[PDB]
Amino acid sequence: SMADEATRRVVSEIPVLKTNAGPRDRELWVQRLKEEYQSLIRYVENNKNADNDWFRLESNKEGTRWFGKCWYIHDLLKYEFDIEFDIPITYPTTAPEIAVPELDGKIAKMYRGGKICLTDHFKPLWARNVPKFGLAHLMALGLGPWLAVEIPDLIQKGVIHHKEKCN
Repeated sequence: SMADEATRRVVSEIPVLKTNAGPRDRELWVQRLKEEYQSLIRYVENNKNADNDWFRLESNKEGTRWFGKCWYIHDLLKYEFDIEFDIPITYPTTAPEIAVPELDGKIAKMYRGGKICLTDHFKPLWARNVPKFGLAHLMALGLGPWLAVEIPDLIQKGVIHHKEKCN
């Protein structure tokens, strides 16, 4: 299927996660966080080697609240947006809800608080793969493709400003 090959191409060099543990699961959550951070840092290294280093993430010490930035390049202009999410108690079955709060009110494919609305195919894809997908997969399969639709539309409408010009 086209959907399966599209997912395969996006995820193939992202480390797979193993531990089926959420934020209240103590030593098992510590283990899941080691997996999450190793998957994220490999995805960032892969992105840098593809001239597509497009986000940073950090967490609180408990790994239950995540925050950082994403970047989007369009017509030689770079846009930067703050991102955040909490880890659901039923993670990794339940995918976190990434928010881009500065864009709240500007995007139809968004809920209150700037929580992005992914197409209806995302949740079933996540559900099919539990507990193998983690935060790197959420970024690569979820936020990344959403930015590639919604940011060009805001630029076309003329209602966001770039952070810097490209080189």
